[PDB]
Amino acid sequence: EYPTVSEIPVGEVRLYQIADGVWSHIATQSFDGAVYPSNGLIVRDGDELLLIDTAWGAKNTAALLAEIEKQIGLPVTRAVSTHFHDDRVGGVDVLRAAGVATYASPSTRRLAEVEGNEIPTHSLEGLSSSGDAVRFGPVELFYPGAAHSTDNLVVYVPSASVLYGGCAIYELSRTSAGNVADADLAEWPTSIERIQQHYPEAQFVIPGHGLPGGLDLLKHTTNVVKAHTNR
Ligand SMILES: O=C(Cc1ccsc1)N[C@@H](c1ccccc1O)P(=O)(O)O
Ligand SMILES: [Zn+2]
Ligand SMILES: [Zn+2]
Ligand SMILES: [Zn+2]
Repeated sequence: EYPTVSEIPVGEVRLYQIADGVWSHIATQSFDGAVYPSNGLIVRDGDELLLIDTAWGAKNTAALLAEIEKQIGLPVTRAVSTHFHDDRVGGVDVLRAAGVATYASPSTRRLAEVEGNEIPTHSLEGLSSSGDAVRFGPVELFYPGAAHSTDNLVVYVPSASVLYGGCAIYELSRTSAGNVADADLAEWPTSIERIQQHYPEAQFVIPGHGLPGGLDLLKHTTNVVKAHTNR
């Protein structure tokens, strides 16, 4: 049901309806001779859409916008990037050129600039301290603390009980740590516990890569991170 790498030729984007007015977007990138899927989120707000994360690159993000227009037909008016790496901000320039207002926390914007990555236009206030939450249209944005990266945000859709964890939450099939070059391994389990504490009612949990599940993805991610810590 949920699409995988083999259903998505590189350059294409699939959409998957999770609930009324909530979709994930799924795209792929080739890297070091392997192919990786990547998820973002789309949330309806009246007659407009809020986009969470690019589709990992200019080409994929252009295709994302075309697929949204084909299948949903509502304008993407705002986008939020959940951390500074290329799989979340690569494509921001395409969004900006298409008239989408792009957003990230000020920490994300600064780290993106340092990395030479694309930089969302607007700065999201009120997310600088672990445990901070703000409403942004139809979602709540939450800063759980440092995890996969120091700036990583998660997104909750209260109407649908959908929790999008981005790259701070691993799919179940991933049992080894990913790229953790910018991670806070020491704080990551604590940050995951803040997510559990704030969204214990979540029914659908979307990882940054791979298959959705339930809140079981949180403790799974903690297990993987702790195993890596003790490597
Ligand atoms: O977006 C990036 C820029 C990046 C950083 C170091 S190499 C490439 N990497 C993502 C990624 C996904 C699939 C496999 C490897 C990856 O590192 P990420 O670690 O954010 O989830
Ligand atoms: Zn990352
Ligand atoms: Zn603006
Ligand atoms: Zn990622």
